[PDB]
Amino acid sequence: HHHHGTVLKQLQPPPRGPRELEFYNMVYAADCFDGVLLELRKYLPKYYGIWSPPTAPNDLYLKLEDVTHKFNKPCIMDVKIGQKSYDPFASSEKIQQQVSKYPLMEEIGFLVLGMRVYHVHSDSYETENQHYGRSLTKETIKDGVSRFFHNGYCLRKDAVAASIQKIEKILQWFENQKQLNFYASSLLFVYEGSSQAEVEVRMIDFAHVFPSNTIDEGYVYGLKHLISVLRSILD
Repeated sequence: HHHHGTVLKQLQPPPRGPRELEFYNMVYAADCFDGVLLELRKYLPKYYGIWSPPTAPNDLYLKLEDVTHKFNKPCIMDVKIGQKSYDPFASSEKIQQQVSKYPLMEEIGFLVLGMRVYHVHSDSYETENQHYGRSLTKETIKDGVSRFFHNGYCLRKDAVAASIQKIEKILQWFENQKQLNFYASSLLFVYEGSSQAEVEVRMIDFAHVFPSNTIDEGYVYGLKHLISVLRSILD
């Protein structure tokens, strides 16, 4: 999610930092017997608690499972999900800056934040940053996403596109019934860029999750368009 066998997720200034920590403590509480939340655990990084560096005791980090472990040369893609990349409490100025960062969000329903794709054609990593995904359009999005699945010179990993789509359909089913709204959240995609399919699809960024009434339509929208783009990549 950020730094550091775990990964250290740096918590953001209040109110964002306390919100993400509340969320994690909520789904991972020991007395949690809410089936929706317990089911949610499947799609998240494992959470091991908080951590401060001895020099900054007021500086808080989440201890998170590093899901790119188990993988030899992992390919990773970060995808923000939804039609808004802002929560309902954002001011007008925030909303304009978020909308102006990617105006097609409203229509495509997801945004590609970054990729790192292992090329066996070169034993090197190809990287895409913020501005690649902020440039894809209705017309280029289908190729844009398929860039992530070009594993070297040979296979364009259909088996990986297929695994991806099954796991995320399962997140589609959870969100098809729930009590929580996710703004500016993302999915993390990992697959194996060589060998030692097997893929990871995890939900990750949680500083803007809110109690809901009720079904999160912006998120089901974005999920649905992403399964669309991934289905047609499979054909």
